[PDB]
Amino acid sequence: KEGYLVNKSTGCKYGCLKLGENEGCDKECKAKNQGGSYGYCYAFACWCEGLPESTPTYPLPNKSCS
Repeated sequence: KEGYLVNKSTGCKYGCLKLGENEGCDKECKAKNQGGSYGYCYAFACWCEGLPESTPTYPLPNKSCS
């Protein structure tokens, strides 16, 4: 699936200045704990692709950052 990376501890999204092709969001997205396949900065936050069901995406059911 696609979505914003969420910090399992804060329930907050991962911020990112440089928009579009973002090497920083793509790394964090591919992380083994993430399992994603492709990430870029969108709306000033890290967006992801190819995430397995098991991995959570913003928001968090019991953890708010809003």
